[PDB]
Amino acid sequence: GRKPCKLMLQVVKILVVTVQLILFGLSNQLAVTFREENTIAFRHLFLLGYSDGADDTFAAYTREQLYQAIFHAVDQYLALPDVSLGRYAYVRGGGDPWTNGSGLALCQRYYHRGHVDPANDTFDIDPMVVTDCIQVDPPERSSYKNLTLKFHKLVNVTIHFRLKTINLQSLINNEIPDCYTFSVLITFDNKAHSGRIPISLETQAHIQECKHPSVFQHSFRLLFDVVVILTCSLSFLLCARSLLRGFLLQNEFVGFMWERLEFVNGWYILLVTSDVLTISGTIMKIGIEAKNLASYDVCSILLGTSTLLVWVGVIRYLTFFHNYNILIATLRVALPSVMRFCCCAGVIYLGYCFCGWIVLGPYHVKFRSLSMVSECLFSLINGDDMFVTFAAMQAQQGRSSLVWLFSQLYLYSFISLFIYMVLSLFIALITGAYDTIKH
Amino acid sequence: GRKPCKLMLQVVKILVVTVQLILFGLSNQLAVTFREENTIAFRHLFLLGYSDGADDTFAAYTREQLYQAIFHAVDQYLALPDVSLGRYAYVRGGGDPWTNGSGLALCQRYYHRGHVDPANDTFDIDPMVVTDCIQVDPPERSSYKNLTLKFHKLVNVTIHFRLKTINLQSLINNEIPDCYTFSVLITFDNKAHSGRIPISLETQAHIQECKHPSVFQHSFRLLFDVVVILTCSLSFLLCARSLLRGFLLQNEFVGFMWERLEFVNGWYILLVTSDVLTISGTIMKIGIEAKNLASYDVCSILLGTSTLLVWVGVIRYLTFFHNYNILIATLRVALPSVMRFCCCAGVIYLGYCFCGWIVLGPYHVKFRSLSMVSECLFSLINGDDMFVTFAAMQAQQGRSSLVWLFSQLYLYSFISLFIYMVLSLFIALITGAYDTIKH
Amino acid sequence: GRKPCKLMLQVVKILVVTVQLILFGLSNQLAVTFREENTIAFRHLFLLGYSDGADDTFAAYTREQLYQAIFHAVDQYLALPDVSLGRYAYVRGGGDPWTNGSGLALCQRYYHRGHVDPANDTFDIDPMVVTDCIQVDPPERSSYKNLTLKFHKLVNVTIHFRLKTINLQSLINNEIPDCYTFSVLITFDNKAHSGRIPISLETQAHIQECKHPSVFQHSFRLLFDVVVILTCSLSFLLCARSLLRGFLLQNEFVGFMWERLEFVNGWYILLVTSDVLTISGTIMKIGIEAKNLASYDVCSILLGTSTLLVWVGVIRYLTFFHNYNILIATLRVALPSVMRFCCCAGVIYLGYCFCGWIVLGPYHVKFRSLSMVSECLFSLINGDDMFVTFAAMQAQQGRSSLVWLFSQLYLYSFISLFIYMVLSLFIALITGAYDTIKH
Amino acid sequence: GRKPCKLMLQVVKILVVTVQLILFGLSNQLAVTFREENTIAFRHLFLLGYSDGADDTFAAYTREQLYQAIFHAVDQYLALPDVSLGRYAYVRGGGDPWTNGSGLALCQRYYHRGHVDPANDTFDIDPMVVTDCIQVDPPERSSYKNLTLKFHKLVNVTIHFRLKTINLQSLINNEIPDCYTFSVLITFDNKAHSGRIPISLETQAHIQECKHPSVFQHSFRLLFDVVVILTCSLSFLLCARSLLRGFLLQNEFVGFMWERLEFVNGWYILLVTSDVLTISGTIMKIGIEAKNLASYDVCSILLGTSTLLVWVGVIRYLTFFHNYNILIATLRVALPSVMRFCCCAGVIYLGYCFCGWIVLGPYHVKFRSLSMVSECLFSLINGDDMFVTFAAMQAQQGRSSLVWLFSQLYLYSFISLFIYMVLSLFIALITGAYDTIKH
Repeated sequence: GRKPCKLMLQVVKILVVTVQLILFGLSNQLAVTFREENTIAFRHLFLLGYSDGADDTFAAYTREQLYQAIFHAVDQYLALPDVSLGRYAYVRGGGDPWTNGSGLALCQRYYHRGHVDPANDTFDIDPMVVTDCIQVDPPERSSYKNLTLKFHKLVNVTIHFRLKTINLQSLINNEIPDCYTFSVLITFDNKAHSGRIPISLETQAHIQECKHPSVFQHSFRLLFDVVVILTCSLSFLLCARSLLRGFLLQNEFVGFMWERLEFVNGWYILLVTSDVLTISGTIMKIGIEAKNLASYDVCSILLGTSTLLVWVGVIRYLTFFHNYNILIATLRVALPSVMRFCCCAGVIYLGYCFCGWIVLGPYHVKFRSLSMVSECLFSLINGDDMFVTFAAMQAQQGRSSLVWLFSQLYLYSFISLFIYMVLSLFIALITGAYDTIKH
Repeated sequence: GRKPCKLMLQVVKILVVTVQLILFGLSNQLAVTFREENTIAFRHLFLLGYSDGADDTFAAYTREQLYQAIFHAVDQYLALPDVSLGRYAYVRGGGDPWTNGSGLALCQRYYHRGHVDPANDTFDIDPMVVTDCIQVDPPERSSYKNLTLKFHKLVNVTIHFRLKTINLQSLINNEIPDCYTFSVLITFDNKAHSGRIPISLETQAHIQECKHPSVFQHSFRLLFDVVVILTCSLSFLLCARSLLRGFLLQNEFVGFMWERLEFVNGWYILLVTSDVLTISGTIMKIGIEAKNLASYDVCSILLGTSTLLVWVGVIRYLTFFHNYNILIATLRVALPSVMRFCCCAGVIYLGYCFCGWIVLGPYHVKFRSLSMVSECLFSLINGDDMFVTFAAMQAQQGRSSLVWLFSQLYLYSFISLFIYMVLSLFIALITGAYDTIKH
Repeated sequence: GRKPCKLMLQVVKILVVTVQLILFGLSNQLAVTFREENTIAFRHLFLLGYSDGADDTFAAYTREQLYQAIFHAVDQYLALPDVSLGRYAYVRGGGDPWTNGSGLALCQRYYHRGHVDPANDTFDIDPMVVTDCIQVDPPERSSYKNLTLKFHKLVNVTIHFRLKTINLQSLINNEIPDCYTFSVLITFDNKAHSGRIPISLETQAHIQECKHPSVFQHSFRLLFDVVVILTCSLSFLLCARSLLRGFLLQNEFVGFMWERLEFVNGWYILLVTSDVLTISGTIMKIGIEAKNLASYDVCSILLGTSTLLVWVGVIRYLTFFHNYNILIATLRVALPSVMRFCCCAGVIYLGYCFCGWIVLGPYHVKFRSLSMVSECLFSLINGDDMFVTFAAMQAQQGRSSLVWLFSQLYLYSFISLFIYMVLSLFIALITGAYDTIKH
Repeated sequence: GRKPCKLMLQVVKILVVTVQLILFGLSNQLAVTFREENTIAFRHLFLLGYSDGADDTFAAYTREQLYQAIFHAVDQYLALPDVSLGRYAYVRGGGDPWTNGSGLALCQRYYHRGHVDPANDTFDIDPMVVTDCIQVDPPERSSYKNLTLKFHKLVNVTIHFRLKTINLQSLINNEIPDCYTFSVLITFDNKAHSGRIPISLETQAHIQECKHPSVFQHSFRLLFDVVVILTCSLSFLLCARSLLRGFLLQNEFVGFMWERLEFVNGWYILLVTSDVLTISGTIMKIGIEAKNLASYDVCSILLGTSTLLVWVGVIRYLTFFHNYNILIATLRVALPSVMRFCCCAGVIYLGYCFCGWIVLGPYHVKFRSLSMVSECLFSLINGDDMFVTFAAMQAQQGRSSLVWLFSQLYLYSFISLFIYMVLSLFIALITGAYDTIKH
């Protein structure tokens, strides 16, 4: 008979998961833009002599510079309601860093016993972090200027305070304004004891609801999420039933025999995985929007992976035809040899990664970590960022000519061996499968 | 018999459309250079503390900074005839922003009822933009300093004024100088209420003729445009006649039968489209040069598309030969399979675009919008801007290691799957067509 | 018999031309480094508020700024022997810009009759450049401060002076120090009348010999040049004799018949061209080193082209073998089809270049000129600088969404059509020739 | 019989060499980070008006600037214990630059007899460097301000001093803190006599042990190194025995005959080389960690090359199979033709390198040296950094249009000839070997 009803379900599933992902992405982009702009404004307000683009190189180098930076941060905290453009409120902290009735916590962190005398080549140190904090309470509209840093024993200096604001961007998109609480941490890190103390500002936003959100004249999203859950549960149920029928037929055919073992439809397995991921992501999204969960990364990862998986199934629909079927069977045929060559080239690639790390870590910016070395080599294989690597090595040709020559040999050998042979063999293998399927 | 007369016409057509496009492009480049330099000078004159390259990051962060920026803009407007190098004239506005007899309009835009009290987690807002403007009239050779911004309710602040200048570059190329009117808008945008207010300056130029343009000792372009119109109308007429003959023969052959359906020459269809586009663009160009139409984008698009289409027809001329014919028939044969594989790879590409957007929007500069994600993935497929993507993800490895691992898996899977398989299959398909045509 | 004597000659020829090119390149690099450092020092000395990297954006925007820049340049010229680190001497000019007994010439250039009144939309201009110059003579160890610029009629302002120095770098490489004369031009260009006046400094060095160059204890190069000339003249003579024998045999074989027409050895033609280029370049080099000719570009081009041509002949030596011969005959076979496809793809490429120029000139930095458009498209075809193009177009998505959509369609169509089809067909054609030669 | 014991040994060898390389790399990265941060802090402390990123363009241009830079460096040296954040100790030098009891050495270096009079075009110079030094001793908590530079005869000015510090980062990783001695050299180089004097700061660190390193409560690395040495000596012994057996069988089979000559296993040769490299690197590492050898480059190169070689042997393990064996035999077959084509393309590549150097050295940043030209051409071949080259040439189109046209022809010819033909032939050759192995 005729029954395309099951095929109909999965297209509506693709449609609804795509719309849900688009809506969630738009909302999340708005919230992330708000957070990022608030953080940039915080850096410009609280970091003395800060300019855009100077984030990793922003550091202090003199005792006077460090004192001025700390004092400027505290004074700008005290003058925020007068100078700021953002309508921020104090919190009168009651947590761990802040005592009962203080907004800002200025804390040193230094060794308990530290005596460094480089001139006698002697020292005695007891590694144990002693923390002394000064508490500052904001006026509603004193001794932090007497701070002594103990530079020889210093490990880091941190400033902790929180700010409450109302997100007014949500007036657009017809959302109810959200109550944000930004936890701001300014770190003066001296863990390297190298004379250079980096200064960074990091924020953590805690979104909550507002007690009295009355907005003049102001469930579709929740009902759409419920609809997505329903459609994905129906898809899960039908795929599970189909797998049960498949296993029943597998036992019935095995009872006659008296990759051949498997007789399961992988498309249904992929559909089941996508349905489970979508249901989990939708529940997580309902929670996040209800403001009882923040957890933004996991939900986004689940929803994106599910959307990708459901968009893979259009290949399953295309296999029902013939020319598309042969075009996909060519890749299916070519895959095993591609993996077998991947192993043989991956052992060489790993050896080159280790050698490049161990040799060019001290002298090359792109070779500092193993993951960075892997990314650099992968981009080199595909023809990207080659002259920058060569010029970075060339900028140190006068010093360690041995290292420069080794870098030349290393880079030339790697690029030649991989680009001119490995990729050519990949192309050769896949053309072979194309010919096999046309024969 | 011998009659290459029709073939002769299209080569002269290609020649004339190419010359016309070159002339129009030269003139438009001159005008665009003038506009751009005027806008850059305006930014340097009116934006306080502005430097080249700081266009997207240029913003205010304190109330004093905003006040100084606004006051500096107004004062530089008032001192323009004394300080400027560009011989600008005032307009004494009479439009919508400006009252009868005012040159500069300084306007706030804020909510009618706005009360934000983040410290009680309460607020009441009536979303409706109230606009109060201060009018400034230029001396011919007062209370704008009393402006209060209402920062909590503020949405944006804008400055509107117009400037009249004479384009003296047209003395070169033997053109009569043009009368330019630049409408200048300086926007202080606080729509995000994030404490950071971007400052931008945009200009809109209205070109008109000058009442008494007497230039010492001072129709070729118009006559050349007329000639182009004539040649393209002749080409249109001959192509239409040829299509009529083709349809007549199609009916005559159909009356004997008693992709087979189509018997039309696609080259003639392309020629007809190019002729129509050229005639429309030439009329639009005559208007633009007569100064009764500005509309620069549409005319340029029409002329460029027509020029590209007429340059395609040289392929038609090359098909008349044999080796060129087989080289073009190879591509003709390879096209259908290329489109069929394009669909199968495009579904995966769309799924990866959606997943990349939804996951890496919050953390990656190149993944903010769907079009940007598509461009990033397309450049990744072709081997461009790979290490920058990897390093942008690496700059956030310490925070959200789950997101970093997902980004690694996502990027590696995408690049491997597309570069190593999809492009290889494209090459394999086109080599197959080459072999088929040589057999 | 055995006679490899002629083959021996060309290897010594390759050796000597390579050594000569290396020596000339080293000397020219030294001289160019000296000139460039002198020019950079001149910019830092004479351009007010100049910083490294601000060369194209360095401009004046106010009348006070222009006055200060001009006055600072003149004062720094007057204080050069006191402030400079470079031991420069004055010239007391006697040329065209400078009157008899003046070192610095400050010259305006403005229209003879210029009246611009933008506010009445009227003007009368007589295009004719009137030049008034102020002459400044340097003290040996007055009214330039009264300069009035006539800003409305101004076209450009230029400062001309010359400086004499002694090149002491040539003490290294055991050369006799050279007497340099730098002609310095500082241009304040107002040809666009846009309110922005670019400021640039250009130098032209005239190298001469020093009258009394006595250096303590201080012909190989000249003799080596003579040797190169001798070897290239012998090679020319033998190649000409071989061509004469070839033509004699061509007539003798034609007298029996009673690409077949040509029976000449192309390697000998290439050798003759290389010999002529080397002799011309060597004479030019002897002149340049004798200091009677500067003309550095022509000699370098001749020598480099000759060196490349002589390094091509190693292919001729490799053809004498068999496997190298088949590897070169594969390319020889593949060339004609490669050119025939080049024409078919070049017509499309030209059409796309014209369309891209005409549409994206006003809005894209990389599309301003036709040559720039061609370079951009060529780099796009090979997989370079794609995301930068896409992001440059994206930075203007809010304005002219029609232009943004057209740019998206244009870029995607071009990249797909060329990268996925044209390059694939190139690879397909060359694999075909490989197969033909192996069969 | 069954004896996989020898095969077992090499996997444990790969494991131990990989772990040893990882540990050594981590330690070396920590030490290099400490050195780099100390050097950056030194530049910020001692270079007047120094900013991050201005390393190659940092230079002096006036006599007052040079005096201020030198005096600021000396004064910052004198005020270091008061202003610095790094707990540095003086050394009271007793070496060659420093007299007995001086910490800082300020030394000019100028010609013995130097008279440059550019205005008479005469000069007399005796090239011989005279050095006069001023010794400064640090107070323990005078006439350097009277320094005269002799600018006309000046060659360079250098400042020498040393600083002792204690590395406290080693408290992490449970290492005993190290005693560092940084030798700091500040060079004011006037070797070009061009009016621009570059200023650079270089450091050389001498690591030693600390006399009394008492750290509260504080051999695995040494024992692991010993274990690696033992395993690599066993591997060397077995490989040598196997080679002895191979040679014995070679003589026994040669005594019957009465690439055929060689009958040796190349894998064993590679293993022997890797074992020797690992033993040498491990002894060198033991020395370096014992602090009696610094020599960091040689040990890292040896260890990295050995690790790469041992990771190649997994290919040997994969050859024991069949599909991996054919995938590796395809590359083995394709290699000879790849080398033969490499020679033919390398002669052209060398000719293009020479021509590009000789012509575009004066005008292109990427063409200054032969190695830089080679890297630029290699990156161009692989599709990287093409538009930057084209734009660098375009930035000088107005001057030397002949050079611009030559650069256009050169770049287009090179890119077309190599990318469109050489790489296509490489792909064609390797596909041929794939077909041969499948047949």
